[PDB]
Amino acid sequence: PANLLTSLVRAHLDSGPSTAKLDYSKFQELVLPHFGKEDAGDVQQFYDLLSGSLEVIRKWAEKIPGFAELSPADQDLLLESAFLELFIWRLAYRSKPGEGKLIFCSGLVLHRLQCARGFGDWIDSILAFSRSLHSLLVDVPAFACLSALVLITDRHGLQEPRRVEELQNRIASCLKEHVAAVAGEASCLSRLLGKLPELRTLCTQGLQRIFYLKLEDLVPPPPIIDKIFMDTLPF
Repeated sequence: PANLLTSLVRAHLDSGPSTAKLDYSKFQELVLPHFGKEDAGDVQQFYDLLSGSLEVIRKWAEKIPGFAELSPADQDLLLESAFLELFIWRLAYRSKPGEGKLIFCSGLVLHRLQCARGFGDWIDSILAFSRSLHSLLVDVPAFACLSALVLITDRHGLQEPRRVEELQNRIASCLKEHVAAVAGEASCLSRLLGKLPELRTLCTQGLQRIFYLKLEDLVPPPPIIDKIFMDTLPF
């Protein structure tokens, strides 16, 4: 319901670090001028940061009611298709863009300039989207619904597209009820939903970055990221 909202909230909160579990031991407030542009260590870091979210997102998804009742092929295709978008959406919400501070799902905290060489300019686009999301003051329950809506969505190749749309609709209406219960019986809802296409567009820049890095080939992508990259190219 109801129970659906609670389940979604609980899945969200169990998929990320507690405040008390944040790790600042690598964090730098003042980042020294760096002599270089990307090297192998910056590329490896970028791929390690993406990889650190694969298992987390998969376990979160399996707690969404109904997700495990989709065909196994539909589940995998939804997860592959949404992976960058989910990695970015959850990062944007967890991070503190007013301090240039990125907070990863392990609890690792890095300043912008500490991972900018790996991410490239995409990191600035990500912090701009994070500042925009933060201004909206999205509460945890609405966020927990939106995340699920990022994943459970139409994609090309689904075996049971209507069943994906039915589940999406359940989640969308759970969100809409919640937003009325906090604002009762337009603007706010359409503003939450409007972040989803923005997110997808932002993630085109992630695919661009991975293409560039594979072209440069200092460090190849790990196999699961590479598969997600190749499977989500529509050509």
